[PDB]
Amino acid sequence: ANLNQIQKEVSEILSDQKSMKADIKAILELLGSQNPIKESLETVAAKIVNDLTKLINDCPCNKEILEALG
Amino acid sequence: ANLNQIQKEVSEILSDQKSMKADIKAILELLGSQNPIKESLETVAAKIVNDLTKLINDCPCNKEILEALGTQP
Amino acid sequence: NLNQIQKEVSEILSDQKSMKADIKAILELLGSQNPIKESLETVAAKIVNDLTKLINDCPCNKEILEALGTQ
Amino acid sequence: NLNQIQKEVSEILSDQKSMKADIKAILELLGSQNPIKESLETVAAKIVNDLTKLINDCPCNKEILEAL
Ligand SMILES: [Cl-]
Repeated sequence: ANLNQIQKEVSEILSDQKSMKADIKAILELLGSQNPIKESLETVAAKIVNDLTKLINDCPCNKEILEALG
Repeated sequence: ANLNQIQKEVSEILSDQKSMKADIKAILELLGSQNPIKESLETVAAKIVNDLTKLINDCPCNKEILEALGTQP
Repeated sequence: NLNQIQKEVSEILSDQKSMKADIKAILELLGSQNPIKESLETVAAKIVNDLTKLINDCPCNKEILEALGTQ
Repeated sequence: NLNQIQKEVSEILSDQKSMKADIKAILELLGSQNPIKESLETVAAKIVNDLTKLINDCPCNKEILEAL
């Protein structure tokens, strides 16, 4: 009765992993499918500053003052 | 040395692995909950640029200058 | 034959041990940081507030008022 | 029964060695990276500093002073 209990639990351990392996794979396929943070942050920061480096050179506030200056 | 000890050992492995399976599941259900960084950035970066666009297009500094020019803003 | 089974089984255990410690480390790392949406909001707010303060503080106006004839 | 068990045990041990190495690597990866809140502070300060460069420069004064 001893050996069978060991046989049962051993079979269960070995089975148990295969769904554990499926999960570890999913975590590695998930980590290696996203972009790095520093590359992502540069690209969006560079977009914020570009969009604003343009509107500030746009000089929206020049009009009304040039209206009064004629 | 003996089958009795092996049995405790085997049971202990089994138990701990069960715990580990659940703990691994959690890691996955928590890297999975974390939604795209590349999508979260774009939405916030739009909100930053929108706000500061509203401010600039308000021309806060014209009031002082139009005052000197004798014209209402 | 129970010697070899005992040696393997101890080595399975000893490894689960180190495995355990790593999952713990992974769960601590992930579990201990602000949601991505939360951390991006405080930074964004930081930026706007840092830039509003400068803009509202009207830096370029004195050069104009000087040229206009004021001071 | 016994040789059966000795084989599943070898199989558990070997299959686990690969799991433990992948787990170590998951950790390796979440280490290679510096905290998200830590990298956002740095990229934020350059965003403001360089628009600070732009605004303090007064790109909109040239057109006003030309009328004065
Ligand atoms: Cl992450």
